[PDB]
Amino acid sequence: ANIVGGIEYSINNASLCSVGFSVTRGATKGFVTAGHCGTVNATARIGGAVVGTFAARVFPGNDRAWVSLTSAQTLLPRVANGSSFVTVRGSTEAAVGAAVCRSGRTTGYQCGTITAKNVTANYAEGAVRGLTQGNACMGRGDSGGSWITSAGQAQGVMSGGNVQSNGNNCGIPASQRSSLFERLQPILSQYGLSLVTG
Ligand SMILES: *[B]([O])([O])[C]([N]C(=O)[C]1[C][C][C]N1C(=O)[C]([C])[N]C(=O)OC([C])([C])[C])[C]([C])[C]
Repeated sequence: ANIVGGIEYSINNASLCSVGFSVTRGATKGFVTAGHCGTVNATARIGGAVVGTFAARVFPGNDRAWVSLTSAQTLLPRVANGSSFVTVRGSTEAAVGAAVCRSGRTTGYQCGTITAKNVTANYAEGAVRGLTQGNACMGRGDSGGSWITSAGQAQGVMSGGNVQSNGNNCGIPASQRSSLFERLQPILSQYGLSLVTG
């Protein structure tokens, strides 16, 4: 499969999440995603085929994971934006007030701005701390997907937020959305990964 930020993948033939970013760990290919999407060794499938397994994750506390892929996967430095693509150029962290977009299998590519950093989400499973908050909308299924600036600086992966009864926060004003992402920097250093760029 071609690995691109934002696309759908399933875990153990049950849950759906979105790919965050293609990365490598020495000769191993992989992608970063949300830790709540799977447990270590869960099987990831893309378009019905097995592409790899969860190699490590932390959730709750943090919300991060990486999936190691088979050699036959093609890693690409890109995030989906409809039929088009945003090129991944690096991981400079943007500041509060910067504009950012996110991509995932449920609401597609949505943009907004970063409104706060170091937020704690109190999930049923336990608190997740240190998340960055943006106001781009999102929905169930977007978890694990990419958060990137138009300039190509990868920011983090979708963790969670205030979904409404219709499964997303797109029907409420940006001023009322809380869409939280796990910062990418700590995930790359915690697992020794390098981002694929173009
Ligand atoms: B994702 O799996 O596609 C999904 N994320 C998701 O449901 C996460 C994982 C644990 C719970 N959670 C939430 O967003 C919870 C539902 N939201 C929540 O607690 O909002 C607060 C504002 C109260 C933190 C998808 C990204 C929505």
